[PDB]
Amino acid sequence: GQWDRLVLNTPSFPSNYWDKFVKRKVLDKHGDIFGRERIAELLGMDLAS
Amino acid sequence: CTGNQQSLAHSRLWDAVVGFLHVFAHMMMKLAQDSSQIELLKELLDLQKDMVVMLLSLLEGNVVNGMIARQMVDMLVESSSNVEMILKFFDMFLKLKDIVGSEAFQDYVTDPRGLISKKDFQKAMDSQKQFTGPEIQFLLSCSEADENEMINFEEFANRFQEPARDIGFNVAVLLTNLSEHVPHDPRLRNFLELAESILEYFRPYLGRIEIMGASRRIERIYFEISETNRAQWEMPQVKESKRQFIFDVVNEGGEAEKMELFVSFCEDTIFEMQIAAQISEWGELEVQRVKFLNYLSRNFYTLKYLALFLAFAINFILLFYKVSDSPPNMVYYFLEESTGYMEPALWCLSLLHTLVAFLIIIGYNCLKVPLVIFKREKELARKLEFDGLYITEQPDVKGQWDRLVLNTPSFPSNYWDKFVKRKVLDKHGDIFGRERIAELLGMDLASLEITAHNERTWLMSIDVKYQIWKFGVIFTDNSFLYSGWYMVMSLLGHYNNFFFAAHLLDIAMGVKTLRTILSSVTHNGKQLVMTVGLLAVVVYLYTVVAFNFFRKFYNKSEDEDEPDMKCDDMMTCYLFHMYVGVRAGGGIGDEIEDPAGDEYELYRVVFDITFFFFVIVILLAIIQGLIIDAFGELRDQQEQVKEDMETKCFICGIGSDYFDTTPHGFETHTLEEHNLANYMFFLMYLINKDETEHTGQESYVWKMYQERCWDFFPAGDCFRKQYEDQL
Amino acid sequence: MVMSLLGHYNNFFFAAHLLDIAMGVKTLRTILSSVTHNGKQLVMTVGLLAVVVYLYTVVAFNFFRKFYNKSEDEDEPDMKCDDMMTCYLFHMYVGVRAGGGIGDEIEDPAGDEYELYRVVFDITFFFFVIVILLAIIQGLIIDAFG
Amino acid sequence: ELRDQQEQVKEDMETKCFICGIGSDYFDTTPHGFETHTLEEHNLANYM
Ligand SMILES: CNC(=O)c1cc(C#N)cc(C)c1NC(=O)c1cc(Cn2nnc(C(F)(F)F)n2)nn1-c1ncccc1Cl
Ligand SMILES: CNC(=O)c1cc(C#N)cc(C)c1NC(=O)c1cc(Cn2nnc(C(F)(F)F)n2)nn1-c1ncccc1Cl
Ligand SMILES: Nc1ncnc2c1ncn2[C@@H]1O[C@H](COP(=O)(O)OP(=O)(O)OP(=O)(O)O)[C@@H](O)[C@H]1O
Ligand SMILES: Nc1ncnc2c1ncn2[C@@H]1O[C@H](COP(=O)(O)OP(=O)(O)OP(=O)(O)O)[C@@H](O)[C@H]1O
Ligand SMILES: Cn1c(=O)c2c(ncn2C)n(C)c1=O
Ligand SMILES: [Ca+2]
Ligand SMILES: [Zn+2]
Ligand SMILES: [Zn+2]
Repeated sequence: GQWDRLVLNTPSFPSNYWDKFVKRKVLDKHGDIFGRERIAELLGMDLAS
Repeated sequence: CTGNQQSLAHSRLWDAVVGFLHVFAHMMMKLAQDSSQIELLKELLDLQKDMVVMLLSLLEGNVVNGMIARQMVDMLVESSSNVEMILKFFDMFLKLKDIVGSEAFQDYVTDPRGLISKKDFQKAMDSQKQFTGPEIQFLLSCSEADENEMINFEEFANRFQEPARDIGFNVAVLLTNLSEHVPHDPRLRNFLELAESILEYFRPYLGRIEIMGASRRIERIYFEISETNRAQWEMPQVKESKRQFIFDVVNEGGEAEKMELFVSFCEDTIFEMQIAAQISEWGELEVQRVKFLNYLSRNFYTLKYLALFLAFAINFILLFYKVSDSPPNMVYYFLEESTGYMEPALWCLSLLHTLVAFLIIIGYNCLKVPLVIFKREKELARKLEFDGLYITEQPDVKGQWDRLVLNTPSFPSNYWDKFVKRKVLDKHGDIFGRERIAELLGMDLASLEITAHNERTWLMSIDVKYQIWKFGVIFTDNSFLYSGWYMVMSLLGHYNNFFFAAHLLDIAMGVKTLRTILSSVTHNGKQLVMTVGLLAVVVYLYTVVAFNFFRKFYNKSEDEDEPDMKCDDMMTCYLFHMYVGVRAGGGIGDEIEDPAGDEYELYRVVFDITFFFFVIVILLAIIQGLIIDAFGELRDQQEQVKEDMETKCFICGIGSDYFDTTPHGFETHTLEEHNLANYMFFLMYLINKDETEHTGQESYVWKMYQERCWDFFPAGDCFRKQYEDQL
Repeated sequence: MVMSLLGHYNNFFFAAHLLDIAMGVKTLRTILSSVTHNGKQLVMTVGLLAVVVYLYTVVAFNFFRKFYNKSEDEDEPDMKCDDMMTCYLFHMYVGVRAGGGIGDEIEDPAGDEYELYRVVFDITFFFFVIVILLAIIQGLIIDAFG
Repeated sequence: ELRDQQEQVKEDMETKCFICGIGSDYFDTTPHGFETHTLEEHNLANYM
């Protein structure tokens, strides 16, 4: 897990996977319990707004 | 008793309860709006705690689908709109503590005093999307204004939590009892999701259990588990006893004592949890002695690594002694290639290990001795005052040495029962002379001291024979004897520094596999001593054939005159044969002479080849065989246990089969229904009540425990059968 | 790949590319996996087997030392139990490997001096190191394979 | 093997009736069931 922290902010993280919307999945699922500006900075979603 | 529970099921008692349900949902939500109203509201919660326990005791002796259960649920839905208002009050005042624990609102306050602003904390609850619009003004009205900038979220969290603690657990019991009792009620399915937060805050503190009493029916029994009972259960010093207790019960213990050992193990755990709670963090003196023994016991398992790494360190340095004819008779000096203070380093390392071994010997005497002495004294007291060990029959070296404890006044003084003297006296003082058995027990003022309690520094005290008896029984513990050998050789290590080489063997005595090899050498080696006894007889019958006949052959004549003989004195030749015979690979022939001189040759050649086959290729293999196979079995028994515990209930008598015809069936049967741990916990609850608060089953299991009959354990079912179908 | 390029430094390092034979053909991999899997539980046996030879090498250093000698000829009297760091070694170079335990590589306890004790020192070596321990080890491997 | 046959017997006699044809199963669904079946009902000694 500790080595895989560096992949949470590349834009081509799921790029060798069939699902590409897993960023919006956990954002729209957990963006209300925490600050959705924080978890977007955890994921690096550019132009999230 | 059904005859009351039928009459209560036919009055207007529900219509009494419905009126109590309507006054409860409205009194709180009015009384929650002041600080000067809180004295009254604690009384109200304790009232409805006592109301729902009447509902629970009404719902005992309950069948899975019975009309008492069905009259319970529609009365809850005839009283819907208020019972969610009490449910939402529990639901809102529980997430309030979990929300305020988040840092998003500690960032929303900028006051260093902590006095969070009201509208600031209003938008804080508006930021999270779990509460509602009317909730925050209900919470703002619940808050103190204090110039509209101070709600003090810390005290506001726990103010309405501790008085609401037991009742919020208790209402979750009744909801989860009925939902587990009757299936297919969507109103209950509406209820359970409406009260989800009070379930998960009160699922870890809850415990379930299933006993079978009251004319062949198993039923779910429920209870409270404290934070304190679960805190000192998940300790490794408790857990190490549990892993051993798993082993020696399912391996060599039969199905009969497996409950009797279990409650003994359960009785074993309460003592050591008590003694771990005892040590939990001129005049004077007491303070120093207490603080010292606490720190020593606290280390113990961490202290022992220091002893081992010191024995490695001194021994590695000690692997440099050299002998010379002339000192720089013969002297044993040290090499010291670098660090010419390396001999002073060894000298310091020796002291430190002997003190550390002393600090282990003393710490063992406050995390062992009370457990083994309690275990003997309880076993003796129960097995006496029940079977009559020392009054009806007579003995065993465990019994013969324990005769000296029958007359100390502080015999049960490291046990919870202290009235076991009056127990067996009032039970057996009529069959024999009660003046005699009192003299057997030494009850001073047996005619006088009983009625006085009715109507109304030499080692600190002055103890004697009970300490001598304690010192004998602790000296008899195999693990104390080992640690005493380790201490003994440490001080003997100051006579000659090389004796610290014996402290190296501790490596074999701890690390599992190693202990398995030595236990293999010992266990089957008791049956092996007859093989090496037979192997002596063999070499011996060989050493006579030679003494008599072939002797000219057996000779080590170095040169002419020098003709060392071997088969002249037998006492030697048997020896010779055992010094070169058994060890040579080529049996014996190798160490003698070619049967060139036909004289007997054929016979001589038969004498060797027979040696071979027998001693070197057969016997000397059987021996290896024994050891290897012993090791193998050892490894196999360890295996077994594992499988077994992963293929049976350990509480009821059904494997992972009936409980397997369903997704993660077994687990659910273990982690919720039958958790050996549960059957334990249950007991400290039982133990810590008052006997006047025990329910029906709670007094029923207690009074069967207090005479040690064990028929309340299920042994054949688990609702999955008694009710199998209907569910 | 690494050893292939290292094979251009000295052509003999292509001898290490032969071991690929063991790494593919089922049975072979089973033997090496047996040496590795139970061999994690085995390192404590050879850790125990070190402690054994070591407790033997002190009994000698102190007492029987006159016996341990390889004096080729008169003056030439190579000694073995003078410097311990060596004798533990000696014992591990001829002791564990000789079939006849240790006695084979020293001298007859002719001089009764301690003899009985000397004879007990060897026969105990035998049983322990050569006939018990050195078999347990084999045992581990064989059973793992099994 | 020798050592294993000696084992066997033991188990067997501690897992069957030796008189009727039922192991410690039907006679196991009850506290100390087997024993009672042996020491009172089916005691080889009795049949003697
Ligand atoms: C023998 N048992 C004993 O209780 C014992 C009694 C006395 C006395 N008086 C003194 C010591 C040193 C004891 N020994 C251990 O206490 C012990 C030994 C090992 C195995 N050993 N082999 N290899 C390895 C290692 F090198 F890898 F560390 N360790 N573990 N172990 C261990 N267990 C739990 C906690 C801490 C330890 Cl240190
Ligand atoms: C080790 N595993 C590897 O993947 C491997 C990795 C690298 C790299 N970089 C290089 C090589 C050569 C590798 N080796 C094999 O690839 C291989 C070895 C064997 C067993 N070996 N033993 N005896 C026999 C024989 F002599 F009878 F042929 N073969 N089979 N085998 C095999 N398997 C499937 C397809 C083809 C083969 Cl050649
Ligand atoms: N009533 C039971 N039925 C079946 N198996 C059980 C039962 N109780 C305990 N076990 C088994 O024994 C274990 C319980 O304690 P154990 O120490 O053996 O392992 P663990 O609980 O899973 O891990 P740990 O206790 O170290 O966190 C379970 O993992 C489970 O495999
Ligand atoms: N009908 C039976 N069913 C099951 N087991 C039996 C039966 N009869 C005898 N046994 C077993 O064999 C034993 C009977 O005699 P055995 O000599 O083998 O041991 P023991 O009777 O318990 O001890 P001892 O006879 O020496 O006092 C019982 O212990 C019991 O284990
Ligand atoms: C007070 N007390 C008991 O009452 C008890 C017990 N074990 C069983 N019981 C009943 N222990 C350890 C105990 O301390
Ligand atoms: Ca009562
Ligand atoms: Zn079960
Ligand atoms: Zn039968």
